[PDB]
Amino acid sequence: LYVEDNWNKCDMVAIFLFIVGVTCRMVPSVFEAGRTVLAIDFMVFTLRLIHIFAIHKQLGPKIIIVERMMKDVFFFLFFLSVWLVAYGVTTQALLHPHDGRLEWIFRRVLYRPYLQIFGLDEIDEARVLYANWLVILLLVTFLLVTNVLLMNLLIAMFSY
Amino acid sequence: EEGRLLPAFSLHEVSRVLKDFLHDACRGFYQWLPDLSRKSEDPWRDLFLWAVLQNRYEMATYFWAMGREGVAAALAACKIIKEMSHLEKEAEVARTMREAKYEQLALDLFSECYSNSEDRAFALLVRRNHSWSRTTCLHLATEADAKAFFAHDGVQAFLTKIWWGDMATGTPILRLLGAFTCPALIYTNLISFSEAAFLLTRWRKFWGAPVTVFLGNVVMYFAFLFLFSYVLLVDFRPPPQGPSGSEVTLYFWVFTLVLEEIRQGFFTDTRLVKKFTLYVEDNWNKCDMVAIFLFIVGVTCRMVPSVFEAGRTVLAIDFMVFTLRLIHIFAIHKQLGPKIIIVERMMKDVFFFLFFLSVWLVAYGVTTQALLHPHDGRLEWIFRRVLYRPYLQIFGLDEIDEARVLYANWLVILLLVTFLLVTNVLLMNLLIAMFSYTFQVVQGNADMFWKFQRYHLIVEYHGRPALAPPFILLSHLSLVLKQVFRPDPVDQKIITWETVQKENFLSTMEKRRRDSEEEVLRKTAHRVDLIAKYIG
Amino acid sequence: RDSEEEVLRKTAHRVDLIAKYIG
Repeated sequence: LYVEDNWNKCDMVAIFLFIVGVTCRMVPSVFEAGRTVLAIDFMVFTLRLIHIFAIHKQLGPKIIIVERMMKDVFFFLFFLSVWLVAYGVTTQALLHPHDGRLEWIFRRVLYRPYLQIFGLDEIDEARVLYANWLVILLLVTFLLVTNVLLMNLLIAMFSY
Repeated sequence: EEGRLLPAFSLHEVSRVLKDFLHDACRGFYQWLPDLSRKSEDPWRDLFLWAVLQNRYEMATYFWAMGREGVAAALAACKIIKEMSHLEKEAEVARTMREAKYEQLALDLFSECYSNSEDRAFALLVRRNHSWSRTTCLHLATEADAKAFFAHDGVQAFLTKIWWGDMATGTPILRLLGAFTCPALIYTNLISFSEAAFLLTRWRKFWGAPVTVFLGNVVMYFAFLFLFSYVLLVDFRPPPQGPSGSEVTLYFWVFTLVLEEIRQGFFTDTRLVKKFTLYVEDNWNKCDMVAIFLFIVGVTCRMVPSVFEAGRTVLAIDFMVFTLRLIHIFAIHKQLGPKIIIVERMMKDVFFFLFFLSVWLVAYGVTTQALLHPHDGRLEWIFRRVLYRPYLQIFGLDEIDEARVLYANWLVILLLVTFLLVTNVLLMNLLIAMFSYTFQVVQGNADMFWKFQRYHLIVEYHGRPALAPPFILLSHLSLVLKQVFRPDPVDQKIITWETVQKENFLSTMEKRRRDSEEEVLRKTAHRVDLIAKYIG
Repeated sequence: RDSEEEVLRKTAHRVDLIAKYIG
């Protein structure tokens, strides 16, 4: 019966996070990680706060519809990730064939598509030709196919 | 008149032109003429042809009615009809011919027989047709491209039963993944298995099912994409030997892949040109051909040290091609399919959209530049700026800032605003309008084309040889070595069952027509007319 | 002529005349 409801399950995860965070007091050496866990648990309680919202007449429908469409977000992970990794990795190879430290390359190649989602400092040094124009075209087609389309289909399904 | 080198034409030309319409479907017809005195082997089919050719619809309908083995006819006929559309003289005569809709008859018959004893329905669907010169119904549907027929649920039922082959069962997506992860788990009863050598047979039935080989090969190819990418990233090394070791390691398997592709494309064949057109038909095989061409031309990088850079760029292009190829696996899923089909359908408007944005950008920026400056010492820098600005504008002034610090600026503002609205707001609102139009009205076509590609991939991977790509080389060797070394009552019962079902169907349709309300009105009108007459 | 409303009206006139002739 208790396992049935999802909200009680979220409460169980929250209290588990609280318990494992309480170890921060137990361990002085790893206090930082314990604090991070406690922040995670705080975020869990924040998510738990939402359960009260749908109770209202006007708020209810919106909440239910958002939760129903909330399944497509884990799906949308696929195409954007594929296009981003394809694009950036290929451009990097053209830009350079060998990096002295993997780390900095990791930071740049991670930030760019991550940055791209939110909308070149490392890139600027490299720029100052054949590779750039194809990157432009792939950027444009990507822009259209994910942002324009997979959102138009999503609002279509949301109205449905 | 072309073959020779009371109307003159004889059955020779009839059989010739029929073989022309359908190559292997109706080739054995009328086997240079026979003695006319002899009666035909099966008249009803001949007369059905005679009618459908002359486009006498109701006649052909009845001619089918009293004809056995109906469903294959109700397909071949529609094939011939749709074929005889581009060779139509009168557009008016072409429209009614295009209004044949013979496929609906086959659909109704197959639905009827599927309703009862599907174990017989599937057997029929794969039963060879003596009447139609020993051909398979599915091949007929292909030659006819009767997509709607495939959209029948019983079709999908048969496909799904095949899709897991002998193993069948519910086959949970997760449970199957886990069972495949642990080879020991196979022997246990995690999922249902239909009815040491016994364990060998069970493992064979496990890895023989279509989904299994499909998942295995797609996973291996995807991981090979990943490893090839890594090789391109840092392992694309100078002409020392170890470097080339990475290249040969990543390239020999690619050669094995192209060998497997040729095997799938050429020996899936009457003539070599036939199989060539078969391979050229599918777009995905065309993308594979472009990919392997890119791989070959990139392999020249190893050949030329001086131009290694360009070769590396080409290899990156080929990597991107393989990335695009990876998408083909996505639409297979139920939920993913429709979205993929709709996106591909709308993917045509993107090359169109090239027009307006480009025109507005070149107009705006070039004009502003002229106002900004009348002469540039170097074209290059001007090229970089004037290219980056509208390119930059699409993605959302450093050179511009120096120029700024008045009459030209405000008109640039207004043109920027109207451009913003007309492309970004409008040509996207119209695009989402057309996208909803697709995903609703052409949603039927989307589901149809999706199930179509589903059937295609299913039957294709059925023919996937029983081996991994490495051993597939040994499989081809075994096949070449084998090459160098080298009932009726049941069928009658099934045909009779089909005939009974057809008779029941037609009787039911006529009975439904009898109780039609308009017929009731007309009959009551005739009755009241007669009654008023008898009254006076 | 074959319009369904016209059919209804004609049948109504006919049944009126028939009921009249009956009585």
